[PDB]
Amino acid sequence: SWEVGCGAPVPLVKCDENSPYRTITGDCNNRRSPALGAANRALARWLPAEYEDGLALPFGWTQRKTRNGFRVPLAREVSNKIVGYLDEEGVLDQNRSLLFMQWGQIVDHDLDFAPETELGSNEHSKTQCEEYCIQGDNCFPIMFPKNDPKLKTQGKCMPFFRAGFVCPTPPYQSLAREQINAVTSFLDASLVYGSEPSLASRLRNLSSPLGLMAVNQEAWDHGLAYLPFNNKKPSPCEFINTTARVPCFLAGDFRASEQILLATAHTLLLREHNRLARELKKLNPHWNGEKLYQEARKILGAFIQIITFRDYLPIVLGSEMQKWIPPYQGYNNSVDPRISNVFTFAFRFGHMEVPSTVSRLDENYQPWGPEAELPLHTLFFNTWRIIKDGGIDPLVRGLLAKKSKLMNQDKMVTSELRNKLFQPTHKIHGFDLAAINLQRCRDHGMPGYNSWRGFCGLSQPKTLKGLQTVLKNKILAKKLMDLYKTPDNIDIWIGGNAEPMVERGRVGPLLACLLGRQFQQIRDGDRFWWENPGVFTEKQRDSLQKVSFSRLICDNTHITKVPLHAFQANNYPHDFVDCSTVDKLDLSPWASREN
Ligand code: HEM
Ligand SMILES: *[C@@H]1O[C@H](CO)[C@@H](O[C@@H]2O[C@H](CO)[C@@H](O)[C@H](O)[C@H]2NC(C)=O)[C@H](O)[C@H]1NC(C)=O
Ligand SMILES: *[C@@H]1O[C@H](CO)[C@@H](O)[C@H](O)[C@H]1NC(C)=O
Ligand SMILES: *[C@@H]1O[C@H](CO)[C@@H](O)[C@H](O)[C@H]1NC(C)=O
Ligand SMILES: *[C@@H]1O[C@H](CO)[C@@H](O)[C@H](O)[C@H]1NC(C)=O
Ligand SMILES: [Ca+2]
Repeated sequence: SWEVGCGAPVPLVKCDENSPYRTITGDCNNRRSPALGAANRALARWLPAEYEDGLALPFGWTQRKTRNGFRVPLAREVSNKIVGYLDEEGVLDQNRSLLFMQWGQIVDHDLDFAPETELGSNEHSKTQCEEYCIQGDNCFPIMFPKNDPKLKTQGKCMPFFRAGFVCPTPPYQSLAREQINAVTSFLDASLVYGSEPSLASRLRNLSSPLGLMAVNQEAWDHGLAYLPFNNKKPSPCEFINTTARVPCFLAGDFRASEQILLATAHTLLLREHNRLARELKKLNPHWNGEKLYQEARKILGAFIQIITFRDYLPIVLGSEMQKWIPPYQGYNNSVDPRISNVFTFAFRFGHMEVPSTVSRLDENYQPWGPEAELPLHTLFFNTWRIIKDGGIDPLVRGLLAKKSKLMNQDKMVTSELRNKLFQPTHKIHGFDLAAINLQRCRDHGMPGYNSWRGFCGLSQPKTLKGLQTVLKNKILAKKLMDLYKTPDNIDIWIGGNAEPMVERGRVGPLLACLLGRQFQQIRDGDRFWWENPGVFTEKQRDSLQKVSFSRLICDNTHITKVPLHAFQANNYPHDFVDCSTVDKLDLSPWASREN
């Protein structure tokens, strides 16, 4: 066994039993073991961590040491050989809107974050890793293979630092290293409100007693709000353009400004919250600040649950959706709602769905201006193209009228992310999201592909012919084999994503199984699930049953023409209808008859 509960960083676990609202930290959801699904605790291990030394080291740390008799391939070599492609033609998913990709990143953020090791204060370590590419302690550089273009213009490696782990920040033994999930495992709208009280309050507007979320005072969007700027220096949003000097936004989740479209979706959320607190004020004028905030927060987290589970998940899982997420049967206190470590990798499937460009569209959904279509890499940490360039309404149109990239066996990840990714405190648009993912798998001591195949009640190929038959691809199988030398060594991220898509779905069997379980666990282990009897009133539930993303757009943007089904591909003007004919969220069921 292990020390039953290592817990030096998490002390305070005091719970109010009457409380009708979720805590910001996730704590007190589970009564028998409150810390389940709470921010700042270890990610769950569905299977024992697999580490080079069986403690904290990652495979590929010691050159001599092999995994199952073979050396594991360099993350970047796998990337170049398998992940990359040149031709962006015929790569768009015909039946998925770009919103599909976007919602997947939103939901993912709400659920898990495993941030890097924070051990360098007035230290050159972030630069000693980057400048001289020397692996040590938390620094775990992604080295370039022999034939690599980036070797010629960038250096010997790409900087990479290991993720944070519970108890000691830098040293520990002998139990296996466990990474931290810095957000709440629950689909609770954390990304809008925060997972810490320190952040939660800063995000709030406590000046007025209207329970509104703090907005921007330096800029507006045709009378509509923008999230507040985060005034911390240095900002990468200012670094990308030093002339525009527009900093990153401040949201409930740290990563909000990574790409313009996510920041965009973050802006749509804050608005719907403020819009909700204003309607509650009008029907319940006796309700105070905190109460207006909490009830609005309660409704938004319910909205994210319905969209994700009713509209989003069935089109990710497709045929495999009932097999894993059968109709709700109520809260089950024995269900672990913690995000597992492997899900933070299973969910990365979304990377394949990211297209190489983003567009801006006018009322007739036509190119908005001369540069309307821009390359994705010019949008990493770019908040200025929203403030100084037309607001969100044009971007929210792109999201409805354009397509997500379709995952493709010979075209998995676009170069915008493969070669051109920007990372804070590193200057260049010259990083690789694919290499990073694979590096992270090893950093998190991930079990190989077959361990996971076995875990899901699926076959475990040991030959080239076996792998060919599972992937339904000769050449993909051969490249993987030549690199890994065995399936048993294939990193889960590239292994799960290499499998053909399930019928009516956008992922393979292995991912549909992993994604499948996790989502059902976060629905069943949630005491505050919107459908759990007693959370909302019988009537409130009938009002919430009508929410839509279309409605979220109409309610919080000046667009008046939207599809009925926001995630499927939709063309203008045919697939578009007026906002007038769209179900509204009636808030009458929230009337507080106190007298
Ligand atoms: C830029 C990036 C994106 C869009 C242009 C993007 C998009 C997605 C989608 C669509 C996802 C799911 C449907 C998704 C999931 C997860 N991501 Fe990814 N993402 C961009 C960039 C990054 C970067 C950089 C990281 C950090 C990777 C690391 O190991 O350091 C990243 C991570 C993740 C992630 C793991 C979250 C966690 O638990 O830490 C997903 C589950 N994304 N992204
Ligand atoms: C930096 O941001 C500035 C300011 O928004 C961008 O400047 C503008 O872009 C074009 C000119 O090419 C004009 O439409 C705007 O009027 C410009 N504004 C100003 C103040 O010059 C500039 O293009 C951005 N630069 C980079 C490298 O991203
Ligand atoms: C598109 O997806 C929807 C589900 O989101 C489905 O009902 C429809 O049949 C699909 N269209 C095609 C051509 O497969
Ligand atoms: C707080 O709310 C008041 C009243 O609506 C508003 O005037 C003020 O601008 C808000 N402050 C912030 C920082 O959002
Ligand atoms: C509750 O979870 C337990 C443990 O996973 C499971 O055995 C049981 O079937 C669940 N209860 C219901 C009503 O589904
Ligand atoms: Ca959460």
